[PDB]
Amino acid sequence: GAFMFTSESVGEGHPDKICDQISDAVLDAHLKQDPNAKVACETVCKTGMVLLCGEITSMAMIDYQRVVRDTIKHIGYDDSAKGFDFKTCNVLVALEQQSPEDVGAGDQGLMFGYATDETEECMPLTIVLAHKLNTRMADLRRSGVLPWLRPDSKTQVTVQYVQDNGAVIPVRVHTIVISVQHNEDITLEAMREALKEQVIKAVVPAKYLDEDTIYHLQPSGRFVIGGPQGDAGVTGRKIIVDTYGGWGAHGGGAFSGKDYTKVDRSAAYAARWVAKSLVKAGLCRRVLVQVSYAIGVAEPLSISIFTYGTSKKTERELLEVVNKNFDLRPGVIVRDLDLKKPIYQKTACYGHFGRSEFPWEVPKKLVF
Amino acid sequence: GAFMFTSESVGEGHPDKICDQISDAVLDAHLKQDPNAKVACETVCKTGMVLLCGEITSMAMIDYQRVVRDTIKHIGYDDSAKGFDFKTCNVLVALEQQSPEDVGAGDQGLMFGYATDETEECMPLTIVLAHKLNTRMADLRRSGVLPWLRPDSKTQVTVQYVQDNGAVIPVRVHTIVISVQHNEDITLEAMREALKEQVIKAVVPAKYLDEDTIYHLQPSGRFVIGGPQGDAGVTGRKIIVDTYGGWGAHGGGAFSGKDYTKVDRSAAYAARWVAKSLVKAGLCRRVLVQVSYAIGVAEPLSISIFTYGTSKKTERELLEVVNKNFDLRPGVIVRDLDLKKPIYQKTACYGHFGRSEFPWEVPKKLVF
Amino acid sequence: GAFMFTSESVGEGHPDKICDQISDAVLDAHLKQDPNAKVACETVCKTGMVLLCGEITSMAMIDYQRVVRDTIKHIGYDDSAKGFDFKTCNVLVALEQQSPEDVGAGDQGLMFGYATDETEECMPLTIVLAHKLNTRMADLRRSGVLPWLRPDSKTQVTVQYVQDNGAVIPVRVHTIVISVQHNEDITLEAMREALKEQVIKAVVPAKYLDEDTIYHLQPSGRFVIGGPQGDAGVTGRKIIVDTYGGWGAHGGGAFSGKDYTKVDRSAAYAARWVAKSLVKAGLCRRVLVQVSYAIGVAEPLSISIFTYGTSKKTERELLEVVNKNFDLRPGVIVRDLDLKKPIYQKTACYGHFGRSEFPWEVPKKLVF
Amino acid sequence: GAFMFTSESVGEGHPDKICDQISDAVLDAHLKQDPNAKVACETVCKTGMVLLCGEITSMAMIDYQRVVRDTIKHIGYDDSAKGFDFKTCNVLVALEQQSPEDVGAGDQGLMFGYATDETEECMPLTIVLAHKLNTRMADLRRSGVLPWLRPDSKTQVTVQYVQDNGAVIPVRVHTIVISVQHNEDITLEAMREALKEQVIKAVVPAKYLDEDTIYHLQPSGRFVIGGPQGDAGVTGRKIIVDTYGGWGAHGGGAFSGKDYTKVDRSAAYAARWVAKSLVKAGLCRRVLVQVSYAIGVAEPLSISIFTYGTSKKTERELLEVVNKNFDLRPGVIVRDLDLKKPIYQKTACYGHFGRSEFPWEVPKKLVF
Ligand SMILES: Nc1ncnc2c1ncn2[C@@H]1O[C@H](COP(=O)(O)OP(=O)(O)OP(=O)(O)O)[C@@H](O)[C@H]1O
Ligand SMILES: Nc1ncnc2c1ncn2[C@@H]1O[C@H](COP(=O)(O)OP(=O)(O)OP(=O)(O)O)[C@@H](O)[C@H]1O
Ligand code: MET
Ligand code: MET
Ligand SMILES: [K+]
Ligand SMILES: [K+]
Ligand SMILES: [K+]
Ligand SMILES: [K+]
Ligand SMILES: [Mg+2]
Ligand SMILES: [Mg+2]
Ligand SMILES: [Mg+2]
Ligand SMILES: [Mg+2]
Ligand SMILES: [Mg+2]
Ligand SMILES: [Mg+2]
Repeated sequence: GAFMFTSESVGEGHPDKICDQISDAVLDAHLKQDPNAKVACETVCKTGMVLLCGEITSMAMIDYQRVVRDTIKHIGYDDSAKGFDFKTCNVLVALEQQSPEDVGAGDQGLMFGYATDETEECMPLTIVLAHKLNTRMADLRRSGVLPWLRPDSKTQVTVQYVQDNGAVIPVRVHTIVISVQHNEDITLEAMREALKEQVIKAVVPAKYLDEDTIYHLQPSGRFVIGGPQGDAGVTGRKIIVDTYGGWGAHGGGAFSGKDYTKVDRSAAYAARWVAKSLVKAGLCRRVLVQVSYAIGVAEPLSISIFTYGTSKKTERELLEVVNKNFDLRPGVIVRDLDLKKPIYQKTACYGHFGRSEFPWEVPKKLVF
Repeated sequence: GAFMFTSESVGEGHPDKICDQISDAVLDAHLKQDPNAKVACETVCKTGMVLLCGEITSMAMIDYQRVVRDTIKHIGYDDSAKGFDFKTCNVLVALEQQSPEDVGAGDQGLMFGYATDETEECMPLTIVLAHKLNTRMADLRRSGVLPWLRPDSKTQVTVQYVQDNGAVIPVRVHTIVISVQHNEDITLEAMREALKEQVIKAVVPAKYLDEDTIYHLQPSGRFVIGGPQGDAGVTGRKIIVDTYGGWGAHGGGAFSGKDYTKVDRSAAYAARWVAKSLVKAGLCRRVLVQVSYAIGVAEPLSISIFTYGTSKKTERELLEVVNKNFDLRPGVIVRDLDLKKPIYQKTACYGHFGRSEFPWEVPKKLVF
Repeated sequence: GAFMFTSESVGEGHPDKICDQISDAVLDAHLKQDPNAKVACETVCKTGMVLLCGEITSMAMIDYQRVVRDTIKHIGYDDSAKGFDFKTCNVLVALEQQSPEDVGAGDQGLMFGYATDETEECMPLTIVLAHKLNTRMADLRRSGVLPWLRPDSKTQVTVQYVQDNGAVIPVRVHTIVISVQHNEDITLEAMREALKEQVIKAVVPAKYLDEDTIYHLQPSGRFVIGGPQGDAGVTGRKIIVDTYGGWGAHGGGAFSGKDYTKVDRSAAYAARWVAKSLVKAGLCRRVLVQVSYAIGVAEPLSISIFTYGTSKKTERELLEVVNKNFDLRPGVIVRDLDLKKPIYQKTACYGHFGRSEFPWEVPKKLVF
Repeated sequence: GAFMFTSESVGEGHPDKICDQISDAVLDAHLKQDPNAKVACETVCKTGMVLLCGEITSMAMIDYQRVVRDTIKHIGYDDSAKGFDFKTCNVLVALEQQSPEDVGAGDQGLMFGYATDETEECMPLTIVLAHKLNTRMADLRRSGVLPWLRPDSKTQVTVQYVQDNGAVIPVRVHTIVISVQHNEDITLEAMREALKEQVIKAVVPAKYLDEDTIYHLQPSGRFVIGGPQGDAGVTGRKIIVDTYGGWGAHGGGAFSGKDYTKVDRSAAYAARWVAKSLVKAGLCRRVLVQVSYAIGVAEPLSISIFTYGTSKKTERELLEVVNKNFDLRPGVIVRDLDLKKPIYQKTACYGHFGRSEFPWEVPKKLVF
């Protein structure tokens, strides 16, 4: 039942993603000394100018200059011409820091969860490839293979699909668009060649690459001193690339900069968890689990499972499977998923869902 | 086939929405003197401090201090204690301004469109009510009826649904959460009373209000000097409340601050247009139209119509209906929808979809 | 030998003076936990926006948000309309903080010292009155006597003089100009009356007030919401009001924000010390002691005493008196004057010279 | 009657001087299109971040981005590593601009004027050399002779003097300290050599250079990426280097950023004018003319001439000479000195007094 889809992703150098990382870096820096630290911060950046804002109630001694500059360094901004230098950029800290199981969900909410068997990650091929494409570029950048490669990049992958008496089966990569920052001493012809052979063909399964597959490598020509500027960088502005690439559903809640007590993050992770567990357990080929919460109440206020006719069990058979295998209460979520651990920075880029190294990405057994 | 859903919305005073409005205000200010003005700007705010960033190629003389301060005034920030005063706030303008039908879509893209017959607006009841709830508060604020009401507010509406051999029929409002800024001389008991009788019951259809409907009015107590700080307001960070409240699909593209030449805005409007037209023409009760574009190409690169079994015509009968009634090329979109007109500021709050006063909200005939 | 002179001073609310205080407040906050803390910081402010910049090598835990906001509170900025509220203003900290007798003067330098017997403070009458005028207003403000009085103020005092076979004898106050911020509920007539009776006549010696003395109280009319804005506030920009009101000599070195290791502060204090000691010891009625240093060298590189023919001893009689009573080496200065003590904030306003509560203002014995 | 003196100066790259220039650049940009433009602005900078503040009532169309960036370019900040790049730095404009002979002096004031015959410029040798030292470095920088030389520099000159039955005769240059920013590819040994032979010895008269003269060239080692940060540059913070290097007297008034209607600038210029005219006319070898003004009154409120016994005429013979040759009223000053002309930027660096190219530096005839 043919249709096509497109998804995107951005590198660690993207203005918005730098803020997402810095914000989560500050979250990590607190969890390491106080796992109960209340973090609520965000970052704004604009050409060698980083503004750290936020309200964080914690009891740990942190050098914000150090955590911000170290994060910028990690990203690859050490030289001037790159559009950012951790040693010279302005780090204005306007941060306010205080000191002092059946909890109860804060703020009325509605979190979504999604999973599909089109890839081993249980994530849309389009977004998976989009992320992996950026990931590979960072590898070649940090390894030395492609020393002209710079931190800021953007990726878009559009794949042609076809339904199947249930749902979504990828057929081939229709077109790929990739833009990456770079050094001056490297020709546009050499860049486009390396992007096709060393990055695209080194991550995209042969089955999907075609003789007609369209490539748009460095479409706008050069992107040298571009760097993280883009008029300004902000936290929580890359909401769709952090999730399913426009495939599931999204209420609008941002992750980065918020601790484990905010249902926007925790519950979203939990919903992904059960979604991935369901398909992994063969109970369905594609699911959209919807978990609702009521302010004050701990136990979820109605969870809905949305298979697209890919399950044999039948919604409200699968719900009991979830109700017998999962305890989606806020407090239990953080305990079961180990959400007091400082893994948030690595979650701030290349997507929150998909990578198996995260607790919520490890499928639960599911006793049926 | 019961399930519940929740959606939210924010008032004109919300930090993020202030930036969305200011950014669009600058867009309007340019279109009035140069309908071909290229606008690409964004705003950042934090307690009496507004930063205007952006690259705009236009040929019009604009007083940015005036357009920013006037917008803050319109919102209702004229006094000190409110958290913003257009006469005293810092307006730092870092804006860069230059001077000099079958066009061709910029940037590979994938826009979504959605519409449902559960309301006359052809929008989800949950988000419609959420918007109207905030709208009413602004009315009572500007009329004088509720003079304690201040600009910043947040609304959440969760409605219980039930499918119907096709899709989505609202049953009742399960719970409503509303928070609004306010003056000091007004008791929490009087506020909660006015919110229930004068705002909620004055906008929510009797059919949906219940004896069990849960109300959470000013849950966190007092919201006095809670003016636009919310730890830095930003443009394009309220992506879901500007669209369908998490009901359709969203690629992640922001509207505010971008002119009519960016497919992220125009094409999204166009997709909503055809979606609304389809249901209005009786061709379906709920649609998710998906329009894809290819960088360089003008004519859309595959449009998909997604009814949920609510149409009798059958997808790929409805597609020809769309292909015979619509010309979704970028240039034609702006011409047909009159996208060179300065209506963007009023679009920057209370949702981009739903209100009939916008071109894309006027259903096309559809000759079948 | 008649001539006239004018001097000025500003209140604790003056934008520049707020920065001078905040900068010294941060210096005090470090000395209390590490008397060897290396402080080099400055502040910038602009309508509810404070920027703390600087490089300080210390080993003490300081809450910059607390030291900045507490300083703004002390000044009297607690309400909105005053142009500053310590609870709501933006405190952007871009501060960089590290951790780890015959020393030797840093930076080639030339410090000046001045003293005259026209007042018990051994300071020019014009500047003394200018300072005391602002001091009194702060008292009436903090006591409650004049509750309409606000933090920001400016004072100018012009006195008619006459030489005397040696130098400078004040005759009468020619004119007085005073401007002070204020609350709305207070008439311009009542303000000008209180300024003349309760502040001017309560500080200016009867001998100097005349029937012709000109008064300019609140010349520019109102100064309500003025507050610390004045387009921006800066540290080290009120160099002359911090010293002798334009009577001695000034190389241009700023005090506030610099620790005791900078000869600009320490040596300037030392030079004032010897100047005051000389006149107090009857060795002269007016002196301008000039102390020069050489980078690397500890012992002063030539000290010059400049009496205006008011001494009977004779320059190079008085120099030996200084060389036998004083050891102006940097390290000795800080030890003798107790410059590791946190008294710098109170030094940041109303003048560095004149007030006896400071070590350098206590005359040394002088054995001749 | 031996004594020594020291003075300093800074290059066009010094943070404070950049702001002084930018502020005056904005003043020039207005005078060219509206000679009656009311300008009152100031600048703040910090590592690729320039903030333009101010209130200017004018009727001219100015591109502040252009005037700020052009000024930074002129200074020599075009590359990244230099600590500033006019093409990439953040120019935040928070400027507010409106549109619409016997005048009368604004604000009670007291301006000083000074002149000495120790040099042809009628300025202290110490400050003259200090300025010329920086000037020469800019020449070698812009010519190409010393291509490693960068914009930011600081100079200090200490000369040994001796009185002479009247006053001040320079004997020799005791020591010279000069620090200048530089490129990486240049040894500290080569820099110090070029500073002594090509800059110092090319500007300092043979008569003053000695075999004992002490040189401190690049004392602190390397000054590479030391571009304009210096922990925030500011306008009006280099008050003494803009005048007499600590030789005359200074009330504290800043020049840069203020138009010709502010007595702080105009009257100060006028006072220098008469001082220079007096010595040039042989009426004295050293003068300190003091001109006082009264708010509202046009005609100066008492002018005092202070010779140090170097005049044969006798104070109150010279006063009539001034009263018969000069009309120091504000309005007349601007007319006679042509103060509506855009020459203020070149006045913003290397000193306001001394250079003959300025109106106030052209001695008036003086008919006696
Ligand atoms: N000077 C400008 N002219 C036109 N568009 C601009 C300009 N500056 C920024 N933009 C923006 O870029 C968006 C569309 O194109 P594009 O996606 O190529 O930008 P980017 O710089 O690549 O952004 P990102 O990393 O999110 O893609 C628009 O929404 C528009 O606001
Ligand atoms: N809008 C403006 N028009 C004219 N002058 C201004 C304006 N804004 C600020 N000023 C400044 O004030 C100076 C002269 O007058 P005045 O001393 O009354 O200012 P203030 O606001 O009182 O300053 P301070 O506290 O140092 O006196 C000038 O140098 C000028 O730069
Ligand atoms: C040649 S423009 C490329 C810039 C890139 N879109 C960015 O993220 O800023
Ligand atoms: C009526 S204007 C007075 C303001 C005052 N000069 C200040 O310091 O800002
Ligand atoms: K945007
Ligand atoms: K968002
Ligand atoms: K100034
Ligand atoms: K100064
Ligand atoms: Mg980008
Ligand atoms: Mg591009
Ligand atoms: Mg994007
Ligand atoms: Mg002031
Ligand atoms: Mg005034
Ligand atoms: Mg002043």
